[PDB]
Amino acid sequence: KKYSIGLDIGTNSVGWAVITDEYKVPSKKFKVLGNTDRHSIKKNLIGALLFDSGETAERTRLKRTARRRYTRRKNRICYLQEIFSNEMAKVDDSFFHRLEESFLVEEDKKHERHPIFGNIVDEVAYHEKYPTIYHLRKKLVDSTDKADLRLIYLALAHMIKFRGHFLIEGDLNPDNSDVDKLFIQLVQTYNQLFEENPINASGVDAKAILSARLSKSRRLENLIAQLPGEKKNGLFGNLIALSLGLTPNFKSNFDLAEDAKLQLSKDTYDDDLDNLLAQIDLFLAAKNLSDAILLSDILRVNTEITKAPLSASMIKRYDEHHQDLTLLKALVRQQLPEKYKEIFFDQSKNGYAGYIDGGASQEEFYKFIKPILEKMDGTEELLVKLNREDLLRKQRTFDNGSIPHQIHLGELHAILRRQEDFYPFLKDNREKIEKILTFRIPYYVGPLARGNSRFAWMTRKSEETITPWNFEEVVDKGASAQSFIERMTNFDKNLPNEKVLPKHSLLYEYFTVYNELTKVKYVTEGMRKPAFLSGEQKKAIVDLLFKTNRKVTVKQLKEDYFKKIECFDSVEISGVEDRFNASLGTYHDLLKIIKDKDFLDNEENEDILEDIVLTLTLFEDREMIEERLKTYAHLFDDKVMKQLKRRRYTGWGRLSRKLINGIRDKQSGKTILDFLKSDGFANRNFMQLIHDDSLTFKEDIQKAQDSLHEHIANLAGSPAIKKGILQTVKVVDELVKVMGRHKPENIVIEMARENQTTQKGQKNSRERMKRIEEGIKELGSQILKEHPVENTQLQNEKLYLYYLQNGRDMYVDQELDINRLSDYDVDHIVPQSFLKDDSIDNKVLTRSDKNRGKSDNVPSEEVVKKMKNYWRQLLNAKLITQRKFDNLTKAERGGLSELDKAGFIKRQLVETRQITKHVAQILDSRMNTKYDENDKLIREVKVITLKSKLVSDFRKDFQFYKVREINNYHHAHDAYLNAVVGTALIKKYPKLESEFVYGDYKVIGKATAKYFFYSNIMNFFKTEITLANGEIRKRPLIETNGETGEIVWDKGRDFATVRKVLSMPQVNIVKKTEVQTGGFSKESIRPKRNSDKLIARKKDWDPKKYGGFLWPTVAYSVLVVAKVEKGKSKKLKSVKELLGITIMERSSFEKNPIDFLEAKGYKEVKKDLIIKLPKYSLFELENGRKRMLASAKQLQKGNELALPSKYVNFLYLASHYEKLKGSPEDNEQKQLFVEQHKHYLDEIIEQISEFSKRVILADANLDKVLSAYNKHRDKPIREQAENIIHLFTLTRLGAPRAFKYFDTTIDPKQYRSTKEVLDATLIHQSITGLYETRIDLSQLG
RNA sequence: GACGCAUAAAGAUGAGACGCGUUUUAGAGCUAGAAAUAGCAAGUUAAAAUAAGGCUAGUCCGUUAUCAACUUGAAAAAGUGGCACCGAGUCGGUGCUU
DNA sequence: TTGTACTCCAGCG
DNA sequence: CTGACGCGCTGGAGTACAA
DNA sequence: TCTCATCTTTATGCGTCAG
Ligand SMILES: [Mg+2]
Ligand SMILES: [Mg+2]
Ligand SMILES: [Mg+2]
Ligand SMILES: [Mg+2]
Repeated sequence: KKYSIGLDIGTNSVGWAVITDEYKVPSKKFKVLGNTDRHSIKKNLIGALLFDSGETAERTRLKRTARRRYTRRKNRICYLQEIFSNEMAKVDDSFFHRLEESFLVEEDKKHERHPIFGNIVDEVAYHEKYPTIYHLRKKLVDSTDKADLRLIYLALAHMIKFRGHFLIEGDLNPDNSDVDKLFIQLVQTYNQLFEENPINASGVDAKAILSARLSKSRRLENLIAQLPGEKKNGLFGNLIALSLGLTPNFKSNFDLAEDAKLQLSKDTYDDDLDNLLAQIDLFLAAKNLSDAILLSDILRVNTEITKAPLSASMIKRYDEHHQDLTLLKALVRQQLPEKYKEIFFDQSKNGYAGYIDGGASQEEFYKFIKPILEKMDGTEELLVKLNREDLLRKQRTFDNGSIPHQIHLGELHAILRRQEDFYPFLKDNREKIEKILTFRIPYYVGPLARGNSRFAWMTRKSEETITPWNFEEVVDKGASAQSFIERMTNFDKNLPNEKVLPKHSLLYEYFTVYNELTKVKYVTEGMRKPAFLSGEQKKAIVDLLFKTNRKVTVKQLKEDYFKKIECFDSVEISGVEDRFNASLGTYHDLLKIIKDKDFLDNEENEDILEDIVLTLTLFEDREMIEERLKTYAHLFDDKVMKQLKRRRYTGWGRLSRKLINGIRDKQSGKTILDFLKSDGFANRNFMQLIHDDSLTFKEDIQKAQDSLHEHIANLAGSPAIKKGILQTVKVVDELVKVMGRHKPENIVIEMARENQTTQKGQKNSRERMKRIEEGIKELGSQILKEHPVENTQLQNEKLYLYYLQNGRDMYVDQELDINRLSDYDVDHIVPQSFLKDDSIDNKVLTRSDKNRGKSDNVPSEEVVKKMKNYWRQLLNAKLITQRKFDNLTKAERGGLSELDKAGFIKRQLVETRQITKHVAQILDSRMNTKYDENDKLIREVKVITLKSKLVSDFRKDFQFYKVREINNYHHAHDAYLNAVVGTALIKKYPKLESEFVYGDYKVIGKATAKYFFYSNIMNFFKTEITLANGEIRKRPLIETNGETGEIVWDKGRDFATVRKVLSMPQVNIVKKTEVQTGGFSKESIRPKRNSDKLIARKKDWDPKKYGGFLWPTVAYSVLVVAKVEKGKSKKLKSVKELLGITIMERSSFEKNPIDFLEAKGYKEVKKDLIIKLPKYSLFELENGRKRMLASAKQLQKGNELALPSKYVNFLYLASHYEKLKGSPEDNEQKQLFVEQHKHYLDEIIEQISEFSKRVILADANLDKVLSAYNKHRDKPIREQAENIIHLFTLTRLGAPRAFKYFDTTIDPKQYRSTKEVLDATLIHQSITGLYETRIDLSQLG
């Protein structure tokens, strides 16, 4: 009759078990279907479902964004071809046609094989005249002659296609500001404006600063040494104020016009010209010098004047590459003649032939070639150029991500200015071409769809086609940027039909303070008991404290209000810690801006304040903010408007305006904030207003308030959790279907919450400012002195990593600049391609080029010996952890390896937590579907949420040990123990039912007391318990309910029962059969070959001539019974095989299976005999041997070894020999137990041998492992038992993997033959696997 | 075991961009050569594609989630499988029931 | 001409 | 004034032999 | 790799949600 459900939910696995009130697992004769002779199968009501983990949409999003970027780049090229087409038809009408056609082979080309000129001699002359594209670019920028229009198009097409980054907002003109000689007119301007006529003893320019590094600590001392110092902070020229602005908004030092705050001249210094622009040049020349130092950082040098410095630098790279190539060839011919064939001809040994023609990168070439220069003579210049990473460089290389788009814009503008006179159409539409370069769709606009994309949100003023020239007059940008945010913020939970407040709203902060404040109780010698603060007292302390301090402690309250106002000698205050958690930060910000306290304290003007904050939180683009905020121009002056629109806010709360201040009680007439301001002597906080039935907010909230799949689709978050939710819900209701539609008494779910100590929790959750402070104090730096910061700005991860590394890069030894974090790079230590780890222990802030070089690898050995001292210097300063140092020094230990990949990631933990919480929610809503007028919900099924510590202690205290390496039976065992502990706990203490059941509630540190309470609950299972004094205590061997004589736990029969079912051999292990979805093949593109296995990259691109993809992914296999035209004298041979349907043939096969099968060469196909066989399809063979269908040409292991529980306990006990950490008598008792039972090892190996000879059929590996055991049978028990722990990989269900013994490494035995399963018995297992449909495939065909 | 705030950690979702990488073609290889080839020279760049493709034809979409078998249903979705006892090598045996 | 067995391959910052 | 008890883990390509 | 935004689940501090 009555029964219970136990669940153990994981990311790749759900465990399930059915128990009775007697803790026994039921067993039934389940009916089986199919054409087989079997009609009934005894199955046990315990098992586990296994499935592949759900993938996140990160990779799909990246592929989609790459697709859109490629489409828009092609559209840019199409616009340029359209704007050139009519003039191009005059000079060579087939130029663009050949340009599209360059990929095709000569016999497939319609035009001549030479793309540009259409004839060989002119093409050779072009390549001799312009070896690279940068020759052509520099020639078109610098020369004044009329060039061929084809070269013009090639130049601007190369410029538009590869356009560079958009991280710089300013103009950054390279025509005149790129020159470093501007120091001399800077000091002329200094002499003119500063009326003292100083001597302009001009020394070296900023190149002397850039010789070592660009920083204040070199520039200031260098310029003070070069010219005599007359004013340290007021030298007025080439300052750090003009180049790399200060960290705070500090006032100007030795001001000329006014004292105003200073910053970097990128985007926040435009409002800092109010010294003169608000009262009506060194600052214009300061902008020029900052632009100059940016260009000299980005670009090396140009000796001869030019308007295209990037092409000049590329030309210098080409010339130095040619000179070094000639020198290297001469030296290698003269000194090592035998090595020339390897370096310059063998393209697989990472030589120069491997660096151009092969796949070797720049650093691999440097590391292979570096010993060659050291052993030969005359290679000193090559050695220093290699140490600077400047030897034999290419032009298209990984560090070209740093050059901004403004350099290409200036070069494009120079080309158009040179060529406008000869071609009038260039001058007619110059701005169109510059717009084709410079246009970029804003992130707040998104895709430009027309109602056919689920990712688009933009609205448009007109239905015209969107071009970069008419983007402003078609796309309504304001509503698009609004809907960029309103589509992403959540609704209010209590009021589901309207939006939440911003975090920095004055109403939200007011509600937060008045919610925290209204429960503060004060006591003194005056009266007997603490009393709540009255509304007048609350208003007085808010006006006296919270509007005068951004952050306030209780000490200031005690010594300033209660000492002075309503004077008392000493007051004790409860309800708050040392610091109030709420603060009126926005009030202080707007008081600092507006300079009108009365304006903020007014009640009538609260709505415009709210809309101002809503605007300032929604929008961030400058024109947009002033567009919305111009309505308030009749209250605010122009300067205070220019200051207020800078106050950027981000973050939104959880409640709505109607909730906190819109709805009113029908009797009292007060809002929720009105009650928090004053509620008489009740002083009710927010939860008390929303749950007291006296106030009328409650039923208003209830008036404010279907199949399973749509109940899943509407819940937000990652789609990966939906897989686990759906699988476990299907498990649950299938189990209810199994037991005759009867609901359980209770469902026990193993939830991943813990309990820990108050001190431990507070130590693990302290603010990161304390971390930075004690680390910097330990290493004794002064970085915090020069760059002040608070705890709030460390939320930004780049600034946090900058303070973590003590202002320096930790890959190379140079000082970082805090104001230029846009170009520095945050990289993962263990790369994203290998292991998913976004922890702070895996993140480095480094320079961009050094990250781009360190690609898809652990940082190499050389940088480890370079910076290993600084890594230890940060390690002992508690700024980086031991895991961070281990990952940083991973290259010393062999680098990337198979062992490094193996392991559990924290994303599994977070995903499991989200899953099991949602499972508890959905099962509670589904199982309890009935209610009455008086009781709001009937507890038909009590969902019980146990924590992992209780079940872990139950396993570790009664020798029910688990390891994951032998079998997947541990999930079912964990589910069973979950159910047993849950039902025994809910039966032993009926008045703790509200603690564990979902939706119910009960009423030294609090967490410490709760942790001890949870620890002391489990003791009633035990027979003898040792108290903390070391003295034992007894409990009855039969446990009872206490309030009733009903019996809850027999330490005899029930322990025998729980031992019986943990040795239970038949456990329903089901691998979910899934049709594969995703990319159809591996992304690597293989060269041309005569093989037929290459996949065509395009419809007209034959892979025999163009290459293509390989390694296709099969969606599912299909059993086909048909005739094959075999033989030269052809006859129709009837035959049955599997055929793999790939991803791109899935739609074609589903559209018409018959035509697709005759397209593959089959004929006379039986239509009704087509069986869809997905991945992990289960088949059954002789002697109970089961094979899982991995693919159409590869099988998998499908049998599970049911090892006895005594061997499992012995294997867990023999390993972890000296790390149990119990008591010495326990440790000794396990020691003698494993020493007198050392013969269990041979029994385990005999069991493994019998199981493998039965179902695995890897005889060679079996002889190998028996011989290797017989070699190492005299080893200590620890290493042995650890290696038989590894040994079950051979017998583990799944794919055959490579394990290892003591020294021998066993290669996997692959089942690359799906011929045997064609005469097998196909098993169609249900979600729980209890219902089966066995189809005998030998009767087919 | 839920909610508001403060401090954490570990993760998700969407948009806009950049730099490489891979492939085919173009960048006339020379000499000795019956040659299988050998010697020498050269190498840095460009185009096109970057999921096949799809139709509502947009500067849009196409790698997440869904998916045992059978009977209905375009699909959505609905429905289909006795119990008790004694045992255990992946489940077996015995006894009532329509 | 068809099955096997052993080793290598796999977009990324 | 409330209850008790001292979370994982490979299929396909390429080359080389048995018939 | 960069720049913008929005969330989620857990761990502590405080308050609260009931009869
Ligand atoms: Mg668990
Ligand atoms: Mg990196
Ligand atoms: Mg488990
Ligand atoms: Mg899928």
